This record gives sequence, structure tokens and C-alpha cells, in this order.
Amino acid sequence: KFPRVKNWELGSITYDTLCAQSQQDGPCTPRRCLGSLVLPRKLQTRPSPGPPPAEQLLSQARDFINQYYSSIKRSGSQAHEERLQEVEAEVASTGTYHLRESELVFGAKQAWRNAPRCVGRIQWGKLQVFDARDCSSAQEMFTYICNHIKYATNRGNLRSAITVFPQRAPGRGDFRIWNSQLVRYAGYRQQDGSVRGDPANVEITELCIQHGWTPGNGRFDVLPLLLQAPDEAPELFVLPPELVLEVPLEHPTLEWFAALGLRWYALPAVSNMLLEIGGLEFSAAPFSGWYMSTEIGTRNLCDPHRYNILEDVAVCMDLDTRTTSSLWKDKAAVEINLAVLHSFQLAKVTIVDHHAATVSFMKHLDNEQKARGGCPADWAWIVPPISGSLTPVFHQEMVNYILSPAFRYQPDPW
Amino acid sequence: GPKFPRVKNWELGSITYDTLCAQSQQDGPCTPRRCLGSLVLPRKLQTRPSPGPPPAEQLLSQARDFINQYYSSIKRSGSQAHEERLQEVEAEVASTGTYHLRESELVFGAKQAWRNAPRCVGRIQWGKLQVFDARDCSSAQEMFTYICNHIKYATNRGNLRSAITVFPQRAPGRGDFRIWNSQLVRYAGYRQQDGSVRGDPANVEITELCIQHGWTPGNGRFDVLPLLLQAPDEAPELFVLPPELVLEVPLEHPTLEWFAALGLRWYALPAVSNMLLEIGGLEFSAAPFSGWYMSTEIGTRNLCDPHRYNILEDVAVCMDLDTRTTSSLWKDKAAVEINLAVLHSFQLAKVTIVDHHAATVSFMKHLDNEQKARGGCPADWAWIVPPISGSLTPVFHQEMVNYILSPAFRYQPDPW
Ligand code: HEM
Ligand code: HEM
Ligand SMILES: O=[N+]([O-])c1cccc2c(Br)n[nH]c12
Ligand SMILES: O=[N+]([O-])c1cccc2c(Br)n[nH]c12
Ligand SMILES: O=[N+]([O-])c1cccc2c(Br)n[nH]c12
Ligand SMILES: O=[N+]([O-])c1cccc2c(Br)n[nH]c12
Ligand SMILES: [Zn+2]
Repeated sequence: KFPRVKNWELGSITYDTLCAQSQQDGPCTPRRCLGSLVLPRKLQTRPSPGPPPAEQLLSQARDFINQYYSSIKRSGSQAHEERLQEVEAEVASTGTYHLRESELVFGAKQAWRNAPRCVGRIQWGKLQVFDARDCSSAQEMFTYICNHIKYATNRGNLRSAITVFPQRAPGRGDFRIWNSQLVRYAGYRQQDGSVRGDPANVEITELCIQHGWTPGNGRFDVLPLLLQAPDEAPELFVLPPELVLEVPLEHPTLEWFAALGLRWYALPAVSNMLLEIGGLEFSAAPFSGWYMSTEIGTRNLCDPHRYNILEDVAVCMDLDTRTTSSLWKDKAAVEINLAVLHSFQLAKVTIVDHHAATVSFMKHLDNEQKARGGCPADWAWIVPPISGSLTPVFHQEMVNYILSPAFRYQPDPW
Repeated sequence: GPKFPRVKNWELGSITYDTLCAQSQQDGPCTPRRCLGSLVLPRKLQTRPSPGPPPAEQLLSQARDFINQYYSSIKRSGSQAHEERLQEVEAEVASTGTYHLRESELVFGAKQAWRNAPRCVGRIQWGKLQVFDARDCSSAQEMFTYICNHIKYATNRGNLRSAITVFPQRAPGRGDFRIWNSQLVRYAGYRQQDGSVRGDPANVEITELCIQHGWTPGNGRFDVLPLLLQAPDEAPELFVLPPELVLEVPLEHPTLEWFAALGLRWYALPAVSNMLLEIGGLEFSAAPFSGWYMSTEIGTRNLCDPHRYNILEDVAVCMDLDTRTTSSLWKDKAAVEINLAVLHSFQLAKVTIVDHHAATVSFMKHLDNEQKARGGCPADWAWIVPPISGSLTPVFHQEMVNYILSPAFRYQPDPW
């Protein structure tokens, strides 16, 4: 049952014993591996057409409360026993329960630590957790979100944070942020199918306009937020521009790069995932860290279905875009990534390159092997999208599995 | 909807369902509880040499399935000829414990093993494999001749041709034919007294075995190894490939004049020789196969892996890059130029080579061909996406289903 895990660069072997604590199934079976699939249809987080089975809920809740008491080393303490009894009395009478703020803080940090696709987990213990479960309206949601962005941005010296809105409840609508990130650029279907802006955001852009936003016409128009309180239409909120830190892109030696008029925002803030702690589900719990430079330079600017800028930059570079074998894509991608690093560095905004980040992730794997006997990791997401085998994680076998607390995908609210 | 894995392409937003995986009758290393997809050698395909034949029923089940695939492929399933072949195979197993393939069956089988290889990006070529039948081989000397003829056919003065040479199958009460080398052409790895390795560090063990068996070692960075060839129940015998049969390409760069001075080179012919070819339960323990290179394999993996030639820093220093900080992207810049020199050099030498952009575009066509032909394609995303510029290629954006279909190429334990 326990996997032998090899590092092919160093020749070292470890055994993952943490995976036996996984209680939830992924999509692979012995007859076929589906590890490269991006989204589930089983791992998701089905609405509440009535509360979960109480035996299922209290099973997850007791395991979480046990995780917490172990975490502060007061396992078996009277507090531990008294807490377990409170949670059980609550689920027996009401079909649900509530977490103490200290439990919430531990849970959100553990969800990050457990996220198999995140290469930045060496930071997992340094997470600012904002409790927003005292929130009864979309306008209040907006205030908490602005305060999050202000904290996390910190004038360019970014700090990881999460804001947790009230949990799901059976027979009642969810709190939701419709946006997939707190800061994203509009995507406008221009006449002829083609898109101005970020093609990934055409649908959310359209929803914003249909909910009364007056659209811009630029390539980098920051989107308004669509926030929804239970069983209400989402409400539109424009972020105050002074809250949204952006970095114009320039290259340290190619004069013309700046003329491309590229920019990116500083704060990566994922806002449409579900945070699951002890069987409780937080449908609105936006979290933010800082960027790995390849995410901007390679995926967001160079993906064919995104800004797709490779050929423009290659032409500016005078490269031979006529045959694959000139490696024009590869050369242009490196300079684009270099421009991102130089530019963030120049602006004094937190950024980490993919070599530094994967070196730290290897340190994190070693830390975790000692602390818990393993670390769930999804190779396809941990290895960067350029220069894969040039980083140490490529040569490291990994084991993927789901531990709780967890961040999960959930259906779009529309 | 369909009770099969749903597969998405995120660049194009298209969906397919893989029904082919329902034919898999050999399990992988994953469970609903945890994915082991990134492990390089799962103990599954792998084969711990069974002292004697297969269980008659196990072997018969695999043989029947294979013969059924064969008659389906020529469109005669359920036919008189098909029934008779199943009877003959059953009778031969009952009387001898094993059976033998017709020539056309071996050819079908060998092509199907390549088509079925989930880690191979070059599978659009699968129908154009040249199958050399060497099942009459009876000595190590004869194995060497067969291998020299393969190498000459396959290399073809630089216009490479895919080929496989199949030596006699494993048999009850008899040792195996084995090629000890992992490729027909490999460079030596020599352990230094100070602990470094000169040459290819991946090949220290095979290099020391060649020496232990009588080879007189060189001490260069790119010394072609001799072959250690083993006929049933004999010690391996050593053969030196005549140099004129081993085509090599000295590496230069199109604009960086100093690159040629580094004295780097690579061989033209990638020819895997230590895998097991399995067809209908029969095991061809010696069945070397060869194609042509994808340039990243040479330029990125063989020259720049930290546990291989590890040349990145040296080239980066020559390019005057800042190797003392990660954010200069010195590794990335050097890697791009090493891969460009590999493509340029092979192109200049008129030696077949394919860049990773062209290879992955053709693999996307292969996937579309196979969706129609078989309802899916087993594919191992971590091996199909190239080791540089991964998301710059179409395959990155394609979700993949990985599973084991037979006929198959499998790992097998080293002969020593
Ligand atoms: C501190 C710096 C951080 C860096 C540099 C970083 C980097 C990454 C990268 C490169 C990805 C793979 C790409 C993706 O899935 O979108 C990722 C994914 C992820 N990260 Fe991190 N991360 C950081 C902070 C955070 C924080 C603070 C959390 C949570 C509290 C977090 C949770 C996750 C999750 C859940 C994913 C999976 C996203 C998905 O499935 O779409 N990360 N991270
Ligand atoms: C025509 C050109 C070909 C190209 C460009 C090519 C390219 C590749 C690449 C890049 C790999 C991944 C690296 C690896 O797994 O070692 C690979 C793997 C493989 N190829 Fe191909 N291939 C070609 C022909 C062949 C042929 C002729 C066969 C067999 C008849 C073959 C069978 C396989 C197998 C079995 C693997 C997996 C090796 C392993 O797991 O160690 N390929 N190929
Ligand atoms: O840097 N990233 O590439 C990246 C990707 C996805 C999520 C996050 C967060 Br939250 N911080 N950085 C992230
Ligand atoms: O070494 N690894 O751990 C590992 C995992 C997945 C793919 C590859 C390839 Br291709 N070489 N090494 C790999
Ligand atoms: O090009 N390649 O990278 C490559 C890798 C592994 C096996 C083969 C064969 Br056989 N032809 N090319 C191959
Ligand atoms: O698109 N994909 O099929 C796919 C598979 C595996 C990982 C990734 C990432 Br990271 N982006 N897209 C991916
Ligand atoms: Zn898997």
C-alpha cells in the first residue's frame, strides 16, 4: 500500500505513509490513471439538498477536532474531550456545527498545506486568516474583500491571506464570489469571434455587463466583483483603483518591450474555490499569495487561449517564425519571463522565479517527510510550464492524494 | 453521460471520451486513494522472470485475446480461419506449454506494441515500422550480425527508418536471449578516482560490466560502448560495433561560433535494447527497436540533466550569463541554445531529427486519428509533454488517460 518514492537526480528513496490517512477518493483506478484531468465530477462539492448524513459529518468533524488538539499538543486533555462532546451535541440536534476561530485558523492553514497542486507550500504556516463569518450582505462582503486586498498587497510587499465568509447551510443559498480571482482583466468578444483582453474571462465579463457594469474597451480593464448573498441576485462592486496594484512590463535590455503595453496585477487571489474543514464547507473563502513568474509570463501571457503574445514578441525580436525548428517560441518565452521578473523587481513587488520556488518546494517536501511521513503533490502542476527538467522537482517522483482540510472546486453559481 | 473518462482539451475547449481503456486487462499503479502516475518504474508491466512457462490458462487467455485482435485487424473475426487458428494455438499449448506466432502475427504484434506505448510521443509513425524477424537466431555471434544489419538499415546514412529486430521468444527449460546494454549505442561512463564521472554517468554500471567481461576501456567523454550479447544459457559475449556503422553528429551552433569548440556530439540512432516485447503472452526478451530523436531528448535530458552530462553551467558561463542567481534565467537561456545547436547540427549533417514543437503537433494528430480508430489513446502526460517549454506545445493543454494495453513493451529485470 505504501509507495516507494524515488528522486532520480539524487538517487534517494522515501516512503509516503501519509497517504494512508486519505479518506477521499481521487479519479484514478488500477485500470486507468486520470491524473492529468484538471477538474473532477466526483471530487467537486455538491450543493446541499438537505444536510449531509450526520454520521458522515460527525466522522469528519471528530477527525478534524482530533487534528486540531494534536496540533496544540493537548490531545486527551479535558478541553479535547469537552470539544468533541460539544460538536457531537451540536450535530445531533441541528445537523451541523460551528468552528471556533482558532480551529478555523488551523483548518485554513492545513487546507493550504494539503493542496497537492501548490508549489508555494513552504509558506503554509504564514497565512493571515480573516474571519468574515459575521457577514450578512453582499455589501459587507465587499468591505471585507477590500480590506483583504489592502492587507495582502501591502504596497508591494505581499502577505498571504485568506478571508472566510459564512459556511454553507442546508436549505439555503450559498455566499459566493462569482469572479474566479479578485483581480482579473475583462475579456470582450470583439465583433468577429476574436477577443480583446483576457479570453478566459469572456463569460464573467458578459455577466458583469448584464448586471449593469459599463464596460471599458481595453486589453487590461480590471473587472468589477459580482458578490452574492444567499438566495439573492449577485451585486456589482467596482474595486477602488488605488487598491489594485499593477506592474507595467519592461525588459532589462530590449528597449521595445515596454512599447508592447503589457502589464499584470500584483495580487493572485483565487476566489471561486470551496474551503472544506471538518465536513463544513466555506463556499466563499478567497485566498491570495504572490506570483510565481511563470504563471504570468508563460501561462497568462503566452497560452494560446489567453493573451497569446508569443508571435508578437518573436517578431519584435526578429526571429524566424516560419519554422518550428528555429525555437522562436522558446526564445520569446524566456525573454517574456525575464521581463516579468525584471519588472516586478523594479516596481518592488513580491515575485518568485520558478527555479527559486521549486528549490524551496524540495525543502518543503523534506520538512513534510519528517513531520508527517509524506506530502501530497501533483507532479503535473508542481513542475513549471517552461524549463521543466531544468528544475529539481521534475526528477522527483510524487504521490497525489486528497487530505482534509482541503480546497476544492465547486460549480459556478450561474 | 457516457460511462467512460471524459477528456478535455483546454486550448480548444473540445471534449472526447476514452472507451479504449475499457479493453485494458492489466492494472496500473494508481488507486482511487492515491495516484502513482509520476513514478517512473511501476512494478506492473515489469516482469520477474518466471522460471518456467506461464500457467496454461493464463497464457491461453492472453493468446486467445491476441489472436482475436489479429483477426479483427484483418477483418476476419468469427471466420473459419480464425476458429482454426484458435484451435491450433490451443493444441500447441496443450502439447508443448507454449506456442508460436505466424510471421504476419508478429508484425501486427510489434506494431501494436508501439501503438500501445503510452510514453511515446512519436506514435504517429507506428504503422511504418520495419519488423525484422530474427527468430531463427541461435548464437551471440548471430545476434551481433542481426544487430549490425538493423543499425545499417535503420541509420540509412542519416535518413533514418524505424525498425525492430525480434530474437527468439523466452522458452520452457531454456535461458533467455538478452541484450545487456540499454541502447545499442551508448557512451561510456568512467568513474574517476576523485569520484567524478567522465562520460555518461547513467552508464557507469554497464561500462564496468563491459570491462569485467574483457573490454579495454578508453577514457574520453563520448566513447561508444561495446555490446554484451547473451544467447540462452551462455555467458554474455562482447562485440565492438565497427565505427563506420555508428553515425554521430558533432554539435555546433548557428550563430554562436564557440559552441563547436566544446567538442560535444551525439549519436544519430536511438535504439532501445533492454525492454521486453510481449505479444499474446509470449515474451521476446531481446527485441531491440529504433526510431529517430526528438531534439529535447538529446539537448535537454541527455546533455543537461544534473545526473547526466550536466552541461548547463558550462554553456551558461560561455554565454557570459549570471549563474550566481536564479532570476537571471541562465538555465533557461542556455538550455534553449543547446537545443537549437542539436537541431541545427543534425539538420546540417542531414540526419533525421524532430523538434519538440513538430513532434507534439503530430502527436495531437495521432490522438485524433486514434480517437476515431480505437476510441482513445493511452498516453502518459508527464512523458508526452517535453522537458522544456511544456506549455508552449499543444499536448500540455490536452488531458490524457493512461492505461496498459497488450501487445506491449515492458521493463524487465537486468540480466546480471
Ligand atoms: C505564497 C505564494 C504562493 C505561490 C508562489 C503559489 C504558487 C502556486 C502555483 C504556481 C500554483 C499551480 C497553478 C494553479 O493551480 O493555479 C498554485 C496552485 C494552488 N495554490 Fe498556491 N501559491 C502561493 C500561495 C497560495 C496560498 C496562500 C494558498 C492558499 C491558502 C494557495 C493555494 C493553492 C491552491 C488550492 C492551488 C490549486 C488551484 C487550482 O486547483 O486551480 N496558494 N499555487
Ligand atoms: C519515430 C520516432 C520516435 C520518436 C521521435 C520517439 C520519441 C519518444 C520519446 C520522446 C519518448 C519518451 C522518453 C522515454 O520514455 O524514454 C519515447 C518513449 C518510448 N518510445 Fe518512442 N519514439 C520514436 C519511435 C519509437 C519506436 C520505433 C518504438 C518502438 C517500436 C518506440 C517505443 C517507445 C517506448 C516503448 C517508449 C517508452 C520507453 C520507456 O518507458 O523507457 N518509439 N519515444
Ligand atoms: O503564483 N501562482 O502561480 C499562483 C497560482 C495559483 C494560486 C496562487 C496564489 Br493564491 N498565489 N500564487 C498563486
Ligand atoms: O523522474 N521523475 O520523477 C519523473 C517523473 C515523471 C516524468 C519523468 C521523466 Br520523462 N523523467 N523523470 C521523470
Ligand atoms: O526520440 N526519443 O526521444 C526517443 C526516446 C526513447 C526511445 C526512442 C526511440 Br526507439 N526513438 N526515439 C526515441
Ligand atoms: O490542460 N491540461 O490538460 C493540463 C493537464 C495537467 C496540468 C495542466 C496545467 Br498546470 N494546465 N493545464 C494542464
Ligand atoms: Zn493516477
